[PDB]
Amino acid sequence: VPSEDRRKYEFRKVIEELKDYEGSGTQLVTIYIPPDKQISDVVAHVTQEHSEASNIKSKQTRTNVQDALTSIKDRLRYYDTFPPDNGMVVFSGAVDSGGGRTDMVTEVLESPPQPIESFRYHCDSAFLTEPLAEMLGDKGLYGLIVLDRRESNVGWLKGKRVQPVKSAESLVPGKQRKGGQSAQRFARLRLEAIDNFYQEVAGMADDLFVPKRHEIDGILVGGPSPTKDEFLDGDYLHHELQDKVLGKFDVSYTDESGLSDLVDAGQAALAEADLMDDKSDMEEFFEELNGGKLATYGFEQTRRNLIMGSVDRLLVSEDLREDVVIYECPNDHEEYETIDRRNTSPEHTCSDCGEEATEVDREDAIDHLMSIADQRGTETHFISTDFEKGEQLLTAFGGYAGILRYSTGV
Ligand SMILES: [Zn+2]
Repeated sequence: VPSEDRRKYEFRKVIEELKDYEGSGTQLVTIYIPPDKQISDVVAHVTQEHSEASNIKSKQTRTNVQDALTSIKDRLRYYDTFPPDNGMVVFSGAVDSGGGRTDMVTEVLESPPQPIESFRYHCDSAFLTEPLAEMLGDKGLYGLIVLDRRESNVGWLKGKRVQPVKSAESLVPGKQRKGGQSAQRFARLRLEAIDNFYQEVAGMADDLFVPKRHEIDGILVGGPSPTKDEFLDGDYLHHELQDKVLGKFDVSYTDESGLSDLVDAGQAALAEADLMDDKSDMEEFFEELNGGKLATYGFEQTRRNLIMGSVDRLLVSEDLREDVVIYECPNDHEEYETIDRRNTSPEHTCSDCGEEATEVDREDAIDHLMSIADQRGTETHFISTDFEKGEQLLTAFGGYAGILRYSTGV
């Protein structure tokens, strides 16, 4: 299971490929399989559909549908009892190529950034990738703390889903009678329990957040009134977690559903936290550009530095949509051209000789560069286009850049 940013990029790419496909009728099959849905169960479901497909009126459709389902069965023989992490999505169907000819497409997308929730069987004129294109929305692990005077909830924001894990109660004497010329406050007793309260909440945050150590990207704290302020301002929460707190937010509901409200109210603070590694990468890149050394950009120059193993970090735009087309000249120079994915490979005149170059391969430009980076153990970061320098990586520098450790040549 590769990096999450890398998984997001792979999925968007394949999704675009799958949507380019179309059958002559209703014969493209899509199956979403949650990680807890057993394989023999879905294998059993397709057998049912394969048998039911005998009822299909037109022969051509019947043959195509049954071939697609048969191909699914065959593919699932290479999987164990359960689909991999986060589930699995299967696509299968006889697609329309040219001249009335068909081609069997069978593909499986394993382990989305966000786990598959529900099992779904779909048969259509197009592959069902829309529900998959929505679980590519968020990234990051964030701790959540909501507390009141009565209760407290601690949990996770894993991407876009909220997960309550720990909970607590007041531990102070109860509410009851107001006024009556009486005030049986337990002055010192209450403040001890309140200190003990907030300390156990820190404990909860310690039992939970220290596991995913640096893995968490921030912590949200919610609560109404000075209750949250009192909790945050007074050093109860332990400084080690006070560090990664993104901010305090006004949330007046403190049950398990308050965690979702916290995520809602802190949406702006979250989107900025998401950009932490990106903004630090690009700030470092621009300082090296202005510094005149240790920086590279553009597909050609980035590729060259990658080969030399001189690249500290490969920086590629996550919104990149280019293919690299690989060429061979009769005199043995491997040229390269980048174009948009949906564009036919361009005619290439080969500088160094002027002869017409011959296309011998084509692949995703990032996949191409990233394989080299992996050989040299170079970290590859996918830069969001949301912020200014991240957008400029794409629009000003072509979407390809690299921070060097040793600058040389050129
Ligand atoms: Zn040439």
